[PDB]
Amino acid sequence: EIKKHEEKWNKYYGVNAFNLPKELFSKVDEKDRQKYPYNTIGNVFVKGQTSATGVLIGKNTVLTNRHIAKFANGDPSKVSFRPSINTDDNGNTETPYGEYEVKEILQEPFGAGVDLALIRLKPDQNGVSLGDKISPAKIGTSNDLKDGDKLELIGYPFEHKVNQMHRSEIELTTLSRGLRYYGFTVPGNSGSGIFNSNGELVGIHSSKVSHLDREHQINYGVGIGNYVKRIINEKNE
Repeated sequence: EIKKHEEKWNKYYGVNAFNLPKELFSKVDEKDRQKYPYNTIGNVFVKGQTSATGVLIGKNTVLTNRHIAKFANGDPSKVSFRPSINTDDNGNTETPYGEYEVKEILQEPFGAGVDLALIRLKPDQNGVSLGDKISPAKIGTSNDLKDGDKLELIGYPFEHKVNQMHRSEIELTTLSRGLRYYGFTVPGNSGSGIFNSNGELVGIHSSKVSHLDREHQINYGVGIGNYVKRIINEKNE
């Protein structure tokens, strides 16, 4: 089953990412970016440090990874959130909702071993919160997910294309030890929203981790389980 896993992993990584089939990995087009849930997805930008993903989950609250937030060193001035940013192939960058400053970083409110962080945004210069312009993501649960389930991962695969929202179909596997799945991702996908067919946020992509043996790997995310949901409800704003 290492050979089974190698074959399956190799469907996403055995070819160059531009040659992946569109059902596994595709750019979100302009029309789709304006619709839910794509419009909840933004670029978490720590200038000079990292460029990754976050999900708008509250009126002023973005959910991302702890490992992304940590690049800011507890300094909100170092982090911006660029919802639905798009840089085209010819260098034109659009930020239809503007760029949002960060008022507070909650680096590890779920625990240091849970790779999630909350970024609290300032309103815009007119006092408009991002969540007034965009309905935050509907928060679901990971409790009903099962091995083999198909989900959509949405985020900013920086290392593939800069500031271009993409969707990746993921396939859950071996959930006994967290949210694990096959799918194409790059480091910039850290913080990508994982959505079910009903558009509910059920997880956040984190990173790749060892799988089956020490020489193989799989994608890992943080599911919106009972604990994560409790903290979100406590801290969201």
